[PDB]
Amino acid sequence: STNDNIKDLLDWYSSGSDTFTNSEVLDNSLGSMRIKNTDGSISLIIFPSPYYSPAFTKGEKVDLNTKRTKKSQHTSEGTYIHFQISGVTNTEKLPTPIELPLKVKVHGKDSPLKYWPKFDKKQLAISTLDFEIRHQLTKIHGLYRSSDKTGGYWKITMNDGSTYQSDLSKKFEYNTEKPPINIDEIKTIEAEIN
Repeated sequence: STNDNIKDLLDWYSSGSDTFTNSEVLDNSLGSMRIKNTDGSISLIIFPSPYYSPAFTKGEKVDLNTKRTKKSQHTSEGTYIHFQISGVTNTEKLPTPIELPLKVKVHGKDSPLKYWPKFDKKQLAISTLDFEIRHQLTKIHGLYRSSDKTGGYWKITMNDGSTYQSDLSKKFEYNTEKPPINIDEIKTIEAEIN
C-alpha cells in the first residue's frame, strides 16, 4: 500500500497539463506573468526559482506547457483565469519533430516505451520534461501505484556533458528550477524505479 505522501504525488502526476501556443505577454513582474491565451483565457503563472526568471516583455508571444496550481476561476468581467506554475518558453519550432531518447528500467529490468510522443518545440522547461516523464512512468509503468514502486530518478544527459535529474519521490523542485533547454541538444534521458 502507499503512504499519504505518495498519493499526493500520483494525483499531481496523473492530472494532465495545459498546453497553449502563441499566447501574448500581458504583464511580467518578479515571480509571475499575466499572459493572454489564444482562447481568450488569462493565465496567471508563477516562477519561484530565481534561476528561471522569464524575461519576455509585454507584447511578446510565448508557448505554455504548464500545470494548474489550483482551480481555475471566472472574473467579474466574465474572463476565465488559470493559476499555473512554470512552463513558459519561446515560440521557436523545430524543422522536424524529433523523438526524445527515453529509457526506462523497472527494478533493473528494462521496459519498452508507450505514451512517448515526439516534440516540435526547440526549447522546453525542465518542469515540463519532468511531468511528461513522470506521467508516462505512472500511467504506463506503475509509478506510485504500488508499494514497490515509489522512487527513483530521471536523468537528462545533455550533448554538452551537463546533466539534469530529479528524485521520483519528491515533487519536482519548482523553486530551484533551471532555465529551459533546447531538446535537440538532449543526448539521452534515463529513468529508474524502486
